[PDB]
Amino acid sequence: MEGFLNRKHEWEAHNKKASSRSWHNVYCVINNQEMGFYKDAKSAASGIPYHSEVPVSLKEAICEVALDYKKKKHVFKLRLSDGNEYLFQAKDDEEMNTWIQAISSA
Repeated sequence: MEGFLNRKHEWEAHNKKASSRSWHNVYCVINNQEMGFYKDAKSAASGIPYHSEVPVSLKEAICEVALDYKKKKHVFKLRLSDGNEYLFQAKDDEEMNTWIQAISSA
């Protein structure tokens, strides 16, 4: 269960709603109550640190759907039980549903 996803940090740096609000295209790799953020399938395979926190916890993750987030259509609000809050944009409903279903299995 790996693939590319658009990631927007709602809260990621203590302050009210983070210091940045960028829409970063990252490669998400699902793991047992964890998720890895890499550059691509090759970066995830070799284990290259694409960011600071690469192996994030997906333990007791809460997920909500955002079918109309301004200019973004198939988006979902994913909040980890680690304080971290992110918005994930998929390419289609089938992908979004598969992502949420996989995350819900953690």
